[PDB]
Amino acid sequence: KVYNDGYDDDNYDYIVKNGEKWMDRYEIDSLIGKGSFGQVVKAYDRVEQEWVAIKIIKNKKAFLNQAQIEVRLLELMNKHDTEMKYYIVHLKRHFMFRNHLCLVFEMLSYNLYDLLRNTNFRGVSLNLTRKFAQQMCTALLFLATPELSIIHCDLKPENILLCNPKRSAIKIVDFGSSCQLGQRIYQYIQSRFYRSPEVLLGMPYDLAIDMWSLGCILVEMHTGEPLFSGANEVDQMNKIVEVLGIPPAHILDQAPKARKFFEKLPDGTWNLKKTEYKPPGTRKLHNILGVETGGPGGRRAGESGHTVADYLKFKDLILRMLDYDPKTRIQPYYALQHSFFK
Ligand SMILES: CC(=O)/N=c1/[nH]c2ccc(C#N)cc2s1
Repeated sequence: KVYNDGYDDDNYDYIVKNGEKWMDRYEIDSLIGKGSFGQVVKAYDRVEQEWVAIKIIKNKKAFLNQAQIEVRLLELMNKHDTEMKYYIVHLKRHFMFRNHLCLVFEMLSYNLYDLLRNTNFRGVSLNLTRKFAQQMCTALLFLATPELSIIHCDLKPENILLCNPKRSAIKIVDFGSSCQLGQRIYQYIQSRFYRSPEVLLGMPYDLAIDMWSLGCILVEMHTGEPLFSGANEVDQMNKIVEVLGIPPAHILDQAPKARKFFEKLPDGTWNLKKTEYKPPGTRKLHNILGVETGGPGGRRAGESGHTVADYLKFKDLILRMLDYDPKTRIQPYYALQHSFFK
């Protein structure tokens, strides 16, 4: 009948209520998020005199244990002095309240998915995309700090938020699915649209999977539509092949899941299995971006900073972010050194 003395519901969530006062400090405003982990509420901190985002975890061992990993990752990031850490959302403090673990975060603004939505999925300029690009590449340089070596593992537009409605400052949220580099435990990771080929193929993976996702995201922000919108993994991989062609043979010769998407012919070469799709490597990024044709759908023709040279610098960077070889894929340091950010 009742759960946690009438404070919880069926799904172990805390029943949030407008204007509730927690610990004579936090004044609860309204619900602003929901997921497996639980809920995210907007609250006014009366001590610090500032709005905060309180992530209320479910009263369940499984979720609690996951939140404790996240706290440990966020606190470990807060230990470092570097100025790159401010592209990661800031854990202010955490506490237990009515058997729920509550993480207090700074109050950020709209996520980049709502930004796509606000454009009716037509995208944002190459100028704004440069600014997001440069900030994200710095955030990934930060996670790549040797002592951190953190893979965020679920990079997507909705997991990137603006600090302010009126600014192009962004921060990465949701480190729930994140872990530090190590021996492979998990194989079903990343949101499918932004899932890297090594994961799809089930090969060993490292921090390079976040860069693949970054490149998918940067093309989405500018064109307005996902670059690879697979309905399932077979569809996801075919859609990648459309743009980048067949993965090299030495890669497919290693992959546990090669034969889920491909077939090794008697000559030794690898080809797609049938299920539709353009032949391998004929949906050129050159044309998806509209390099020489005034951008995506010709909507950027005549707009400052959207010249043919500018598009060729954007294109080149993205192709280095979508390298099939994670060994050869562009690292965050060399990315910040790219002609596109001049
Ligand atoms: C939804 C909104 O307007 N602002 C938000 N800001 C934040 C900040 C951190 C988290 C987490 N975890 C969630 C949100 S939602």
